[PDB]
Amino acid sequence: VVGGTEAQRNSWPSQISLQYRSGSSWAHTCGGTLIRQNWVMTAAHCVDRELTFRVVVGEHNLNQNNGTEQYVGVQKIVVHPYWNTDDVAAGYDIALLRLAQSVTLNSYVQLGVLPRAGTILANNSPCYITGWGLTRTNGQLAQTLQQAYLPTVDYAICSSSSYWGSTVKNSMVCAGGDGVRSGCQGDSGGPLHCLVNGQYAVHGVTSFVSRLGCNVTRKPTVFTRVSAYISWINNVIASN
Ligand SMILES: *[C@](=O)([C]([N]C(=O)[C]N1C(=O)C([N]S(=O)(=O)[N][C])=[C][C]=C1C1=[C][C]=[C][C]=[C]1)[C]([C])[C])C(F)(F)F
Ligand code: NA
Repeated sequence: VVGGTEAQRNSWPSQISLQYRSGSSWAHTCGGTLIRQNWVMTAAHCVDRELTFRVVVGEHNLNQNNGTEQYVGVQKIVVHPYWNTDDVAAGYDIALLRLAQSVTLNSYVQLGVLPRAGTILANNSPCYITGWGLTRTNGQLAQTLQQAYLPTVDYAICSSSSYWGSTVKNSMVCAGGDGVRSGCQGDSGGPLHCLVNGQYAVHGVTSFVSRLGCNVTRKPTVFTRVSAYISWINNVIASN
């Protein structure tokens, strides 16, 4: 997250750290959202390789041991059937990971609330992006969970010529674009928390930014629109 601030230790309990094993060590690669005690929602482009993964819940400081962490292995990975490995622009950037063991809920680990199917937010809706991604374009990962205020840019403006054009589809949510705050490498798959009816609901799965820079003006961070995938999510979960 570029231009963010460290989140409070129990502010976003549904945020998870998706890590892959390199050699003997583990390394954070993407974010994700706990949606069931044994299911995590993330971006398809995070779990596209045949890597060995683990999910860390109740995590705050990537390096230090906070004492609230639960590490569980990934048992099953279900990427959306229409996801094309190359294509972040084509859409369908969503995946569900079945955990090897159910996690224990407490104040540091909670389930994320999903929007009702089809829900579209009005322009400039208040949302926050969270993650341990790069704090600067070509910089390094954040040690502690970062958060940034990233209000929505409705599709009409986002899909215009001076923003993203046809790259952004109706099944995506745009947020930010002020040139100061944005998602960045390592934030992928994480949540876009939006305040709706007094409740923070997970409206997006962090997908992409401009390869020219993370915090590029008129290039808001783009997320997979969760509300467009409610039926798919429930079908997957009901089936396995
Ligand atoms: C994730 O943290 C980051 N996501 C990506 O880098 C996804 N991404 C892109 O943002 C682009 N941008 S583009 O070239 O401007 N296309 C519109 C291209 C490719 C990818 C991509 C695809 C497949 C695998 C990895 C990256 C954050 C910036 C959200 C991360 F690093 F992917 F995990
Ligand atoms: Na930690």
